[PDB]
Amino acid sequence: QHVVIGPSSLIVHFNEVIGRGHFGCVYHGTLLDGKKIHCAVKSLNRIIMKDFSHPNVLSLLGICLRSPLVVLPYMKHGDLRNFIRNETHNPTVKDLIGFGLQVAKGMKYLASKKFVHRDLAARNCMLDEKFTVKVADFGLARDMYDKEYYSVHNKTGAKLPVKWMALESLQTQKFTTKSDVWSFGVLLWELMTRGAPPYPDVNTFDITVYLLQGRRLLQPEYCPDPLYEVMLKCWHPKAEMRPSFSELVSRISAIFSTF
Ligand SMILES: O=C1NCc2c(-c3cc(F)cc4[nH]ncc34)c[nH]c21
Repeated sequence: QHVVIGPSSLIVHFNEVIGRGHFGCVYHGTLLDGKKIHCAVKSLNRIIMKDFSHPNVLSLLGICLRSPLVVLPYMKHGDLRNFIRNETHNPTVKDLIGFGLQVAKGMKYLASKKFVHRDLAARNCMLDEKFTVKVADFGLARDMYDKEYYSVHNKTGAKLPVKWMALESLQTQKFTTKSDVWSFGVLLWELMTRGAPPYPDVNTFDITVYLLQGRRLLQPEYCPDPLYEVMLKCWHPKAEMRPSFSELVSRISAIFSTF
């Protein structure tokens, strides 16, 4: 109720598409809070986060009752994967570790709230005008945009990002903060390669036996040795043996501080 935005306080620029998802489009929007704000509007045309508040977590501006609409802050620099892949951008190894640290802090907050993300990947993190990373694609903002990285379970209907998933998640379809810890390691490997696709020579069926063989993503050329050790710990076959997000924040901030 205290999340509701009056239709007169919002303009959805339906001709200005930010992105096309499975459950609906994200459009540019104008919102009157009495300041006029540029925002992003998620339509749920096919078919809790209000209490979440952390600088590295995507916040909910509100919902427009009126097709239901989800009003979110606007992210000037879009998703993290396309930002780092853009050949005209010049991030340094420090900028990239800085991004990883920011994601670890947002995930540390979410894990404390006992919230399991289930789809942590560089494509699911956003960058605002201050280059503040916001973990996104969760709660009311959850959706599938890049369908080539997902298998839809023919029984549950669950979207499964096979190449970001923990070995136990691939075997059971069960997701925990520790399987989110595994995806964080793949996300750090995405940062260090500037958005290369993970396991390009391994097809989605051969991935389980690949991981069972103790095989893992290889060290990217400009990845510092301690940061690769941090990735390797995220990918231990035993969920309990993996670091917590609190331990990842401490380890990564110490690596970031050596620069
Ligand atoms: O291709 C894309 N699909 C969705 C999307 C977003 C996005 C999602 C979101 F939940 C909030 C947002 N605020 N500003 C942008 C934005 C940016 N780019 C793309």
